[PDB]
Amino acid sequence: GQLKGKIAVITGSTQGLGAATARLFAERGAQGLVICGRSAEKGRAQAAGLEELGAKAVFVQVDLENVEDCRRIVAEADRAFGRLDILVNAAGLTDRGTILDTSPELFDRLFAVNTRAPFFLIQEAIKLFRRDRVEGAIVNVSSMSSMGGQPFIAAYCASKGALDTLTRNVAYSVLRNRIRVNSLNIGWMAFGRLLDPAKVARAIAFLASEESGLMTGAIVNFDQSVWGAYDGSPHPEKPL
Repeated sequence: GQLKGKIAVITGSTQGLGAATARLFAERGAQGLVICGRSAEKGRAQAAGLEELGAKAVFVQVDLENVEDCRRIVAEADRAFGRLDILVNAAGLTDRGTILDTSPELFDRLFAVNTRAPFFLIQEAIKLFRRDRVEGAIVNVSSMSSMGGQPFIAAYCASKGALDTLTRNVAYSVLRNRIRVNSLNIGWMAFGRLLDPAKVARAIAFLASEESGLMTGAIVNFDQSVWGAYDGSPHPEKPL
C-alpha cells in the first residue's frame, strides 16, 4: 500500500542495494519502476522479477558516466509511465586510492558516478515533477565517509561530500515546490556486520514516502558508527 500508484526511478538496480530497493518498492505497491545498469541479462532478470511482484518495470542499459545515459533513464520513465514520483540515486562506485597514487581517470569516474550522475538525474526528475505538479521525492544514497573518511578512499570520500552538499542545495532550492530531497548516509554493505540492503531499503522507502512528511534536506546517518564520537580520537598508525 505505501507506494501505491507511484512511479520510481532507482539506479544501481541490477543487483545489491538498488535491486533490494526496487523489490521492496514493488512489494509495497509501486505502479511502475525504472531500473538500470550495465548488465542486460541481470537487468532483464530483475525486471521480470519486479513484474511478478506486481510492478510494471522498465530496464535501461546505461553507463552512468555518460550524462546522456543519465538523461535517458528519466526519459524512459516519462516514455513508459508519463510521469515520475520518486528518484532514488543508489548507484555508486567505490574505487580506491590514496591522495598520493589516485589517477585522474579514477578520480573522474568516482565523481562522474557518485556526484555528476545524481546531479543530472535530479535535474531531469525535477523537470518532470514541475511539469506535472508532482510533490516529488528524491533519496540520495551517500556515505558515512562523506565528512572526511578514510585514507584508502580519498577521492571517493570527496565525491560523497559533494553529494551531501548537493542534497542540501537542491532541497533548499525546491522547498516551495514541495519536492523533497534527502540523503541516507550508509556504512559498508553486504557486530559490526556489513549492512543488509533489505533493511537499508526500508529507510529509503521511509524517505521516499508520505510517512516522512515534509522532511527535506536531511542527512541521515545509517551505520553502526557515529560521526565525531569515539573512545580515543582516531589517527593513523604511520605516516603516509
